Amino acid sequence: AQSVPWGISRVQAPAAHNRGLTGSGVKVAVLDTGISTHPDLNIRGGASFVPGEPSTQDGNGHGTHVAGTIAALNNSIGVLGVAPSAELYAVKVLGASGSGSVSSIAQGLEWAGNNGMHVANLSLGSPSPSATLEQAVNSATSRGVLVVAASGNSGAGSISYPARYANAMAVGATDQNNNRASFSQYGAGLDIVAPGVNVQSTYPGSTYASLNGTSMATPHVAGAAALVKQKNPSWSNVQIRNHLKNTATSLGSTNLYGSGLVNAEAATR
Ligand SMILES: [Ca+2]
Ligand code: NA
Repeated sequence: AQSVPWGISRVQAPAAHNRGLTGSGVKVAVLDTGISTHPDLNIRGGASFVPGEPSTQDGNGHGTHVAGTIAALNNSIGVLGVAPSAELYAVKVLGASGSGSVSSIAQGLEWAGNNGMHVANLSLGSPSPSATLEQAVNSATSRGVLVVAASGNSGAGSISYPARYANAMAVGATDQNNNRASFSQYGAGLDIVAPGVNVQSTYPGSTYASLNGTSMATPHVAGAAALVKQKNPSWSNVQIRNHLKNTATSLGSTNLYGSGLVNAEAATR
């Protein structure tokens, strides 16, 4: 039996699926620790920029979990992504320890724009800026990618980079009541929020696990973007981003929540 995680329901993804919108034909790059092969995932391809570790698969689990929130397959097992037909690409920019360099992340963003990705999910960040990172976000954006990135885990009232850059779409995390999660960074530059507490998804070893993080919020919006792209395949990154913000459920306090809670039903009418 397939379980629908509470966050997938809360963002109303199944309403999109019932309109025939599942992310089919939309290329989504997951810039993370890798993506493990898993019965409940379809990984179309990818690249690695982490020296000395295998170019495929995920020795941490983070990237596999994130991938499943975007695109766990719609079937009779496991979980269900926001965009279960999305074409997933595993772009390994963090090593098994879960950290990477500005270099590798930039190399991943270059790869994404050069390979025609429509959406790049970056469940990663740091509080401090980097011109190399900034230039890489701008690059992916220029080449047509919608860059979606986590606000960060510190709980404080500035958001992390690359999320904080204008051309990245910054995502914070809500809890099961839609209140800001205690670890969810907030402040100037936040675009939107999504579920990020007790988020069950795919994990290496053919299993499933629940995680807390802004890294778990992010893929809800990356998947919503894929839904909107399928419905409107000529729209730009910016048009998709703006539509997602405009159709979000306002939660007030934009310093905490940006434009509010991502709403896949409202985004795909
Ligand atoms: Ca499934
Ligand atoms: Na931003």
